Amino acid sequence: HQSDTHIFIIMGASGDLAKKKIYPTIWWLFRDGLLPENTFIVGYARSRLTVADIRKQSEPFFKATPEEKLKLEDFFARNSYVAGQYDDAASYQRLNSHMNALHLGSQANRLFYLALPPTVYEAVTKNIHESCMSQIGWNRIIVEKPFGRDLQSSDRLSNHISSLFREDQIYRIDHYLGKEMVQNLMVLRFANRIFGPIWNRDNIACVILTFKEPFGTEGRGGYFDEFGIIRDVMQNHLLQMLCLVAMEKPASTNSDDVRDEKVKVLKCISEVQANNVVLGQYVGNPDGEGEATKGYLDDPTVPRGSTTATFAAVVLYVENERWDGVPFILRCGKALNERKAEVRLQFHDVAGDIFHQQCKRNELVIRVQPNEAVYTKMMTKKPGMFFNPEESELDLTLPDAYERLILDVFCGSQMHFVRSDELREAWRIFTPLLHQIELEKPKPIPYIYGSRGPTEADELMKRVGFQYE
Amino acid sequence: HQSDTHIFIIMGASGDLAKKKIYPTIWWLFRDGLLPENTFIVGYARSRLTVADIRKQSEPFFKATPEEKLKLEDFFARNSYVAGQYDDAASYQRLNSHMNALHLGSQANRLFYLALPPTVYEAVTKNIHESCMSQIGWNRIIVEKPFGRDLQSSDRLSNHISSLFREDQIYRIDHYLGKEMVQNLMVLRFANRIFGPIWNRDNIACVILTFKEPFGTEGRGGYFDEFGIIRDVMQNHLLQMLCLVAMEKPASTNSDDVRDEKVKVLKCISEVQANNVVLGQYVGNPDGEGEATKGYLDDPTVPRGSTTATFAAVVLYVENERWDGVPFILRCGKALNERKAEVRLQFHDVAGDIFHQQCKRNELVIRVQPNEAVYTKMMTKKPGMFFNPEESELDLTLPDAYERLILDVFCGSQMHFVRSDELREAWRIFTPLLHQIELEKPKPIPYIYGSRGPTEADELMKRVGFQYE
Repeated sequence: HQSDTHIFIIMGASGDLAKKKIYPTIWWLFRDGLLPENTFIVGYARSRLTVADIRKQSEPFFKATPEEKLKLEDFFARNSYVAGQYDDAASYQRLNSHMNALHLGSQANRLFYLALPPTVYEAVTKNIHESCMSQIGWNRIIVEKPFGRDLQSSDRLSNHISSLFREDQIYRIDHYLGKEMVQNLMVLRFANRIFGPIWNRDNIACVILTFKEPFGTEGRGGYFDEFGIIRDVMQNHLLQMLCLVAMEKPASTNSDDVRDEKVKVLKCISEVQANNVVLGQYVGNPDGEGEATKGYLDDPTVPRGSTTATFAAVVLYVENERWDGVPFILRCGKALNERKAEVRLQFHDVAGDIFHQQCKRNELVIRVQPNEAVYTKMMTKKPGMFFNPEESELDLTLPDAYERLILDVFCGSQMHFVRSDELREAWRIFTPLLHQIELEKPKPIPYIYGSRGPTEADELMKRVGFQYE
Repeated sequence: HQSDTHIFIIMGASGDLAKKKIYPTIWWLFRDGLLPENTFIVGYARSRLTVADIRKQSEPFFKATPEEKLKLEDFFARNSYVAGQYDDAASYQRLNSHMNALHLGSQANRLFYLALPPTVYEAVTKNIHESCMSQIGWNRIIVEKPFGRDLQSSDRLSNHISSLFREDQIYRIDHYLGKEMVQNLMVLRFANRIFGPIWNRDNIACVILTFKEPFGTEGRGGYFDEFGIIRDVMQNHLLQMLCLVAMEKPASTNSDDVRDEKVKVLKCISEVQANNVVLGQYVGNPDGEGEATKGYLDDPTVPRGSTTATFAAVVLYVENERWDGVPFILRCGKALNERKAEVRLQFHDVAGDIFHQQCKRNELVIRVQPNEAVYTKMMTKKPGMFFNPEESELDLTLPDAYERLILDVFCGSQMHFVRSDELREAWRIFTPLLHQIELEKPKPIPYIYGSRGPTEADELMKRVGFQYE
């Protein structure tokens, strides 16, 4: 994918999401030439702007340097902007004409990016499929989360998008996915007989899937209330972790095979009520800071009396022979004590204790971020004149995660993007939970800003059987 | 064992073995005070000497400094010497009287050290049992290798020693044993479900037990001939490695249980034929600088036309449910390429190769010496944009081995010393082969001083199933 021209159409160029994360990401990719050499960027938005205005409002987040001002002005040499509405065939045809009025725009692999408001996904995708299809190269679409709110809405959206594009063209992206050691966990799991056969019900006691954040929801508090942590990260990213941990032997490790194993695991998950769900929400930190002094409900853009949770702890199980009866854990949140993303595989104790109850349950952490590291906290003898062992952390282990994911979109690798049927089954899993949520509006348990999360989650892992040192 | 007085009776104080290795070892242990505070040394030999003569003849090897000259003279302040023959009750009673004429010599735990020549073991042990027994404290002895030559001689000698002392008062020592990395193998085997359940026939492909020595037998070539590498290191040290690796369901880590499981494993191995044997012997190096210019047969003290081997590779296959049908490899020798003592636990390949045959058989090396270190050469993905793994050496990891074994003899820990019945069964499984050896005088295959050993050993590893990459 380094020869044929590509177009990275950023719908919503004036959008805050674009200007804050997408344009700086493609700048990072373009200063180092990770995108293909003949890469075009064609923004699009309602507001009538220009390339100079884009420069003026986006340079500070690009944070370029006088050393590579030349590379910067080459980066804007590939840029362009188109003005139009989101539901009008006239402006859509104008966008198509502008795209075709480039270096083989029709031949260019139009890699659409939907950074536009969530309320229009249906209409924008319908217009894109009707008018903005190039019949030469692949036309992938990047749909940003979330993909509906409950089972019925998600099914309708998925069926519409399936009737428009095929799954080879739909790319459901997840920003938080590391893709660096979510990829290394696969190698560790498959290329070992040390971890291979003990990847079953008898040996691995449980799996803890954690994704914490150090910052709250300052400013953009009006986007999280309608959605909730479950639909934001818990149902997409934590299920991605759970599926890539619980998947059976793919036997060909391709994207389709791994997603099919994900579908098999998910189809092997029974219904989940509130009995395996815990919710939590944060409030003002008494030891305040520049942004910690105000809680979630202190954000003026958040509607008063909103029961949207920012912490979700759920336990899943897989009803197949390899994973029969063995538990899995999902934990996440925002504004927690410290940024982290780990997958702790706690193994069973060896049947028959001989070190006088000193045997600690062997672990295997995959700390996706920050300071990426994989380590097995196995236990070995301490040097000296003794015999007793000590639990020791044994380390076993570069574009950023988001630009790596965009590069994977360019390459065509759909390993880490949820499938239509995978999403359908995933929503089927939590349909009772989501219906209860939208019916009764459950009240999450308050927790302190920058804490470790509600104690009910740790109690949930304890009920599962997870052992905390 | 820091209050009651101890005596380290070095029979053969004028002996070369004593003056070269035992007295410097107890000096190393005494400058740091690892012997009990009220420890005594009472040598003994045919030739008449004195403490000053011992000082003059043994000072240079202590490699001490004038700063610790005070500690050295304190170390010789507790030394002693008794003159007498090895087979005379009169001199034995003189020795006993000298012992009783000390600071509670009768109460002292006489820790005898049979460093005296092998040809007299029967008579010396009989006299020691008859006369030199203190009836107050424990009276252990350290019996040095080899423990007989064939099945019948070994059985007679072991039965006599059993009739004299119980198995609590016998220590079949093995200098080469590390006592540290062997000690960590036990922990790595027991305190993990990472290695525990896969410690069976289906997962561990084979085990390689290796022990090499860069220096030959210059000068002392008249000692190795009558014994052979099998009876020197293979049948003691390499079988100790095999028992520690293979023993089933050890139970309490105590000496009794570990040695019982050693007995069970050795009862679960059948007779060794000539078909599982490789022998080798070394010759001089044209390119060598020091001793390498002369080979084993170049030693004037070696009888001409001697077929004693210095390299022996024999594989065992323990026949019980946990280890049914597995290869266990023994490799050893002298004058090899470089010092080493490793246990390479090569596991099976995962059934179903999905990384396009990039999967290398997972290993686990336990380097006993030099530079003790455990590293699992497991395979993980190297950082990059490709979904490919790399075989990476992942490290897992203080007197020396002889000091720690002497301390073990002082403490009473008999986990590292071969048992009477264990020795009987090892000689029973080597009986047909050893009788054929003594009958036909097999000719070992020549190999180069300082090489890696005869190629037939690697052929043996390949035949049993060991994979070399």
